[PDB]
Amino acid sequence: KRRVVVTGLGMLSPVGNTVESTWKALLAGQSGISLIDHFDTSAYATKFAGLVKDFNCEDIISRKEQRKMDAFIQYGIVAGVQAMQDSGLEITEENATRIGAAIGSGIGGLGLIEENHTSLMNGGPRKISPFFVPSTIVNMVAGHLTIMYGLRGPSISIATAQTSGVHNIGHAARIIAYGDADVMVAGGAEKASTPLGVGGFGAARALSTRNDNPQAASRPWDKERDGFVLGDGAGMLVLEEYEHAKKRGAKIYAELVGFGMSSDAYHMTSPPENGAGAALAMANALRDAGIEASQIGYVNAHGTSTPAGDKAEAQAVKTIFGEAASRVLVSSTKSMTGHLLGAAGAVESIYSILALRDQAVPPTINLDNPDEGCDLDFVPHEARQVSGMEYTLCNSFGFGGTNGSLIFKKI
Amino acid sequence: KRRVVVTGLGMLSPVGNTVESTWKALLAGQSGISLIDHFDTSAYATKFAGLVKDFNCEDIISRKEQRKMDAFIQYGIVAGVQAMQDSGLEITEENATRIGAAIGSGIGGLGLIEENHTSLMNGGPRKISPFFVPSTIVNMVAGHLTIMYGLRGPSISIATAQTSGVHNIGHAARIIAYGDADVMVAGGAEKASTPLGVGGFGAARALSTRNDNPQAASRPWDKERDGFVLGDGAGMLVLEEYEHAKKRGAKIYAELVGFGMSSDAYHMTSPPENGAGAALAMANALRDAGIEASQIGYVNAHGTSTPAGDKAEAQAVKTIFGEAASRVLVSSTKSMTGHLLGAAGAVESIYSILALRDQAVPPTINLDNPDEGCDLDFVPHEARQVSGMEYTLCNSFGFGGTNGSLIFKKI
Ligand SMILES: C[C@]12C[C@@]34CCC(=O)[C@@](C)(CCC(=O)Nc5c(O)ccc(C(=O)O)c5O)[C@@H]3[C@H](C[C@@H]1C4)O2
Ligand SMILES: C[C@]12C[C@@]34CCC(=O)[C@@](C)(CCC(=O)Nc5c(O)ccc(C(=O)O)c5O)[C@@H]3[C@H](C[C@@H]1C4)O2
Repeated sequence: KRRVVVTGLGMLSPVGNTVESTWKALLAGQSGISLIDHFDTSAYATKFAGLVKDFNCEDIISRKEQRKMDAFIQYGIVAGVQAMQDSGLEITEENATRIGAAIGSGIGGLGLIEENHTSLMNGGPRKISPFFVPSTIVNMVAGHLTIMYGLRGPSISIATAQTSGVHNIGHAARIIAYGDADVMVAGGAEKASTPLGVGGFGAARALSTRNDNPQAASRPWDKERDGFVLGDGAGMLVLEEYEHAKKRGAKIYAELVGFGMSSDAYHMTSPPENGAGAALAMANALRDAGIEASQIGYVNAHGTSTPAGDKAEAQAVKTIFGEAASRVLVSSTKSMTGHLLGAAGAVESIYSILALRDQAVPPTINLDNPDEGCDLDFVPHEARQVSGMEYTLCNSFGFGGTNGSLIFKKI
Repeated sequence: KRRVVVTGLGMLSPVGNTVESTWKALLAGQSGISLIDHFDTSAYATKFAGLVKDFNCEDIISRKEQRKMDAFIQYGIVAGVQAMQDSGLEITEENATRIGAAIGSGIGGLGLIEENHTSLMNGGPRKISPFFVPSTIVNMVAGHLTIMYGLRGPSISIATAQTSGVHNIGHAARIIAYGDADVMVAGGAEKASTPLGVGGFGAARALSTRNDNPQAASRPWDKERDGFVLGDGAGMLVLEEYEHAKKRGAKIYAELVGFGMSSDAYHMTSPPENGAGAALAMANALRDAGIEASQIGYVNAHGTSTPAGDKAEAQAVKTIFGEAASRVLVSSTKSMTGHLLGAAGAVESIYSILALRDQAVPPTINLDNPDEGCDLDFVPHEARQVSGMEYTLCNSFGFGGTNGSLIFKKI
């Protein structure tokens, strides 16, 4: 029986370029949402997003190497390096074979897709870059990282849209527990704040359109919600088999105890009002962790700020928690962070970890008027102190009715 | 201890729109490569590909629904339906929760990406389709299928480039054996024969350029190789837990016994001359299946027809088989099929299955002059009869040094 633990964290987000800076901001209820400036937004109904401020990889990636990779890859590599370094793990010829990675993304390299496509339109296939494929495809973050570190263990990339972060972490853990690896860098990366990303989700009427106050747009469970907010970033965890960790005197953030998946079997871009899909994923994580819903101190909701999605998760929470529905704290950091799609579940797994270490839960900001008929503690406006919280649960849901949940335990 | 078996197959390929028609063609050494006609290839260095002839889904997908999906999705759904039907499985409210899917793709919806991007360039974000996201992203095949069949079990989508087919099947099996599901539709779909796909891999100098004889271009291990051949299609298997299968009187094609993954940690678009990555994946599949390299009757190689890739796999084969290197048959169906990237490992898992049922191995066509210094039986030109073959092994490798292998056992 092999237990899995988190021994390293890395992160790039709209509120901080490091793990600690990001957590500090979240507990302080800060928003990382700002107006888009890197492309003309005149014709765009949505003109803001949660961007990564002052990104720098000069010391991690050569501009020679930078040319062969989309922003999403650069972000993921940086965050993955941060995590590898934070873990203290030393790759040796003994090790190599037993260390891998499970890193995905929702949409991948849109920015370079647009660039290459624009080039082809203007001057033919002759203008497409030799790096088109390798610089845009989803598995490129695991690709570069394995190379940078000489990792020869299993490497996979789960592209399950907005549910990727959770899936990659879940399966990385599965890969470890199963015996295929001893250590795994896992998580996701995304950079979809481009004409296509913004134009695309905007075309589906999925984005908040509150340009007059970009910072108040992400408002999960609030009566005035008008769609999700797009956020860029990457989040990475180094997962390791318990004994392998101890034996090397690794610092252990927390333990990965449960992982559950489910399918909505309902609609391509929406969940059922009843949240039956979300309920199953959560129900599966508990059964996997062998605990009861009553033991969860906090839930880092998927809470995207869409009219239909927020209601469904709330429904699902009432269903799984029932009695304790009022005693469990639920909050959506997307209220500050925005929605980082393929990286959401990753960064949000980190917040679920830190909430355990620091016995502090971050707030769902902008919750001025919650929906009516809801008995839930959405941790509105301000961070909240907690006492004997041993477990946290993290949800991620995605287009295609794909759901996943991770349960983390203190120590 | 939960064993996994194949109880259903579905497939669309360049040589047939069904499982059986495709196998018949392969054993008859037929090529499905032809000249591209759906887009002007004048400026293109590569002007041919392995296309799906006369695709029809009218009876499976409404043109109303067809509008919201890229060719890659349509292909995958059709092949997935074929597999579901072939299995005889009846989804009930008891079942639903325990049936899922693991289906990926290498690049996804290029054709609709180009369409939406072209539209945006010509008339702004106003022209982007509300279905941009849902119609192009990789997890959309699992999405539609789970919905079409009321599947509520776990659903994931592994995007590991040219290695996806194998990964999805591997993990679907893992998901089943672990206890998270009883049945899984698994495999991959791809349709990258577009200006971007052809222009893209062509820009990296990865494609055969033999337009004077499209049918002779895919030539694995042949001295005159000049790069891989692009092929479209989808391949799907219904994996099921042994007892669950029997209990319902399921027809059982074969059993999934081993699955191994590895990372090259070498180059973004190329393997090491020594094929150490491929060796590890194969070495891991055997250890997983608990058998010895000598027990493998046939290897369905990754064999893409690139100068460097073919040499590396051969090296890896010599390494793992050693003594038996000469007694094992290795063949690359891509010599006829082309390279279907994310779907390669899927369709090729089917051929590895059928080679067991039918004790017949398909040929590596176009092998007029093999490389020098190679003791291997590449099953050149003609299919080959086999006697007591109990196991077959299937390899898939991809950009980012991501490798995987599946081992199948007779009965
Ligand atoms: C056809 C419609 C119904 C519509 C009703 C009003 C809504 O509320 C939204 C805006 C989104 C529903 C939803 O929450 N989808 C959803 C989801 O299933 C899973 C994940 C996420 C995520 O962002 O991770 C997500 O966004 C839907 C979307 C756009 C169109 C308007 O589909
Ligand atoms: C920088 C270069 C070196 C170069 C040397 C000559 C070659 O032989 C090729 C054409 C491809 C090497 C290769 O086999 N890559 C490779 C791989 O690692 C994994 C999977 C596949 C697949 O198709 O599933 C694949 O194609 C390479 C490519 C293009 C450029 C020319 O990279």
